[PDB]
Amino acid sequence: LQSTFVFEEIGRRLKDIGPEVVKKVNAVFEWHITKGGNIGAKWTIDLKSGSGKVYQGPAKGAADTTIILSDEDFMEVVLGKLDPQKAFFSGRLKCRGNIMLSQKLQMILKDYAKL
Repeated sequence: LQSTFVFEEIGRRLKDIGPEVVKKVNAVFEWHITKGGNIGAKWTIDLKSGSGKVYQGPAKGAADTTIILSDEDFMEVVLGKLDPQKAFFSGRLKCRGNIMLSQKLQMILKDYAKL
């Protein structure tokens, strides 16, 4: 899965900027990455305590938001070739739980990308 490279890099960036992202976001994000409709991976991005964590599988607890899309679409969002808002409104990006926590996440990771 191309998206794996991406979650690992997030995990690595948290080892530095973890605490400031936790304070801004305070929430747990679960991901379901598909290949051909079959889920190929589940990742959790915890941003609730400490530096945050990135691990594989579902949330140890309740996820505040569960995001579902294909590996390939995940990559287009990361690479800026696809607006995640447009993807959501076209139905290629599914989003369960606290929907406005995901734009809260988006904005804040966008910020630390410009470093």
